[PDB]
Amino acid sequence: QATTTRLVNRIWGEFYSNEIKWDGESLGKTSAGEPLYQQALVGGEMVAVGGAVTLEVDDPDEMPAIYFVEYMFESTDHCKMLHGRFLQRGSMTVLGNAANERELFLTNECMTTQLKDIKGVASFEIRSRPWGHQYRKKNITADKLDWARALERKVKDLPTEYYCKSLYSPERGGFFSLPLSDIGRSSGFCTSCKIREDEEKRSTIKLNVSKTGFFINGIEYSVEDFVYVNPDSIGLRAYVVCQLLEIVPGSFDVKVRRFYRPEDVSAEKAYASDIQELYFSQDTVVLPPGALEGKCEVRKKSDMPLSREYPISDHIFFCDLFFDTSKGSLKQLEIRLATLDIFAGCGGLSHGLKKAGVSDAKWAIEYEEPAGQAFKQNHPESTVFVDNCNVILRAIMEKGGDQDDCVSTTEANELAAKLTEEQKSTLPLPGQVDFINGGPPCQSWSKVQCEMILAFLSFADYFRPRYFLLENVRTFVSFNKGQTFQLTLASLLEMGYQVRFGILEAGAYGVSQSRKRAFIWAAAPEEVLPEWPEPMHVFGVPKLKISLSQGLHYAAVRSTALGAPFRPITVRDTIGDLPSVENGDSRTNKEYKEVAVSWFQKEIRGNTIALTDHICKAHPEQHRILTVRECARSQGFPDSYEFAGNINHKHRQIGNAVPPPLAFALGRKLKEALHLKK
Ligand SMILES: Nc1ncnc2c1ncn2[C@@H]1O[C@H](CSCC[C@H](N)C(=O)O)[C@@H](O)[C@H]1O
Ligand SMILES: [Zn+2]
Repeated sequence: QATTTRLVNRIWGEFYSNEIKWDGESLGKTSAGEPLYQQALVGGEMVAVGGAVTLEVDDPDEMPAIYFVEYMFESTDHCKMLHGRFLQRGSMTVLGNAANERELFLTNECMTTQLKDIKGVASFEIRSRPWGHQYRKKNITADKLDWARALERKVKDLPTEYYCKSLYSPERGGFFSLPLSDIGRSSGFCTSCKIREDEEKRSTIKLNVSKTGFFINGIEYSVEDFVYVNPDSIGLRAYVVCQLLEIVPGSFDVKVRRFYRPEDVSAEKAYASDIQELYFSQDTVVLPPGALEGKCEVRKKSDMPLSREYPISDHIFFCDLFFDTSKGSLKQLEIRLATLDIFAGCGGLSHGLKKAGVSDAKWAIEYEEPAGQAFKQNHPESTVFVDNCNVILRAIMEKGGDQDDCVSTTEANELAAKLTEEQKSTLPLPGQVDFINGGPPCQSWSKVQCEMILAFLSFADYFRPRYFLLENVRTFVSFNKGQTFQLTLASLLEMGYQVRFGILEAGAYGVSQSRKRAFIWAAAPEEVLPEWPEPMHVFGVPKLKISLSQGLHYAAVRSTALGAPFRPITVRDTIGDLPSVENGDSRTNKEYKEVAVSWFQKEIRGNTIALTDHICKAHPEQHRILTVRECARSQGFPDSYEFAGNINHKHRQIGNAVPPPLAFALGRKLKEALHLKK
């Protein structure tokens, strides 16, 4: 019941069916003076820079490993050394059983060994297909050829042939573009080895002889600077902000001053105060240099960026007053991309992306009328298509003259035949979309090929956008024993993408409700993959762990339970300002009763004066359930947002949306990635 292209259907169905010498002269010498060579002959086989060799290791049942050579040289001992980077097999990576048999992945670990211990030379090549939708058809033809010859080698029992496409980084959990310009140089300077030695050099305390500054965790810590200190170190809260006063005689300790946050005095004091408020103190304490977690900046109330964004992304505080703990009271002293939001919903994600300045929703797809109406009301310029995705994809396939490249049922064709001329003419075309985002719903192969999934994959395959965003609930990496996640990664890699995945928590970005969302980024090989945003608010949630292969694990972002630069947001900061109502109220347009007091209410009330959607069905103090506007505030929806349909449709839109601050942070990261362009 799902219209999918040939490639995705084929992949999913295939998965679900079940004497030593040198050559030439030396080219130069290494740093130590050892002459390096280029070509060698051993046992009738030829070894050259850029090839792949096999080594001998224990467990003879496992077939020998593959090493991509980097450089070979001759030492004064008169031996023959060769240095090679490991080529990880696809079956041992996160993909698992769904990985390609002939696929290898580059790694960052390299080792040197004697040449006499190699088993032999294996064929190896690197493929760099041009990127674009127009070449797409041609590509599959080549793939068909790749299906034949190798199969012939299976019949003739010839040795297999491998290839490499992308570099695997389990520490970042991503497949990235091969650094071609920094590989295969044959100069004795391995980039991975230099990176590893630089990393090993760091993470060690540097005892600077100058009594002005030092180095910690690869950062420079100077005198008269503001630092963060873990409250547990000081004999859930935020980072204790201090000022580095002096260093006294793993050999020096730091004596620092102190600042007191408004939440320390009383809850009510912070309930009516800013988020960058601090109090001076005369308390000085001595700590080891390993208790510092970052750098802050405390400024005056005379020069500010005047960009009061939400959520806050820069570490900056201010303090113009004094304090005294003894008394107990404080005293005075060109890049926007056209996008298509499949499964648009109420439009929260699209609103956040557009607010971030990287997206403008020129198209959308919706299943239910009220959600499409809400999207149209909030996004007037978005051409919302209120219909099922199968018929819409079939229509664009027919318009593009590729009706033979889609597995569509009769119902999809007959429903697509009823579209008018205007609807057909307003459809997009390949080459006009540079961004595709949306989260498909989630819920022997014949019963799984009708799932709402693979529709997004077919859309991405047909359009081939520059960037690709996918999102689901936190259990997307555990559905069907994780098979669907592996298959999605395999399909995205087969298309020729750089992909990455990560679990994010919405409770550490300015939202009072905890929510875990799994995101997958994909990009073209010529573009830079965006980085994950950094949390700034504390929340009682452990590290976000994704189960990889070989027992390894990867975390998208650092934990925030230990501390964060900003205090958490509670319930009173969200719904403590709206006027009270009675049970079963059914009035839409009201007026505000009280002025904004808390920081969150001040930020979210904006300039509007007309309260809307304060409707509840038939709360710690009132004997009634939360209203629609209360839920919208709890999810970070600004009051200016508009809805549609009845109350049940509004609640369903609320419960299936994405917090706008999270989308804003992701869009800011994407904007940074776009600006950081080669
Ligand atoms: N076949 C289909 N085509 C389009 N939308 C569909 C669909 N099946 C379900 N939907 C809708 O897709 C939504 C799933 S949740 C998606 C929310 C959206 N990403 C947002 O940011 O708000 C629901 O509104 C659901 O009704
Ligand atoms: Zn090296």
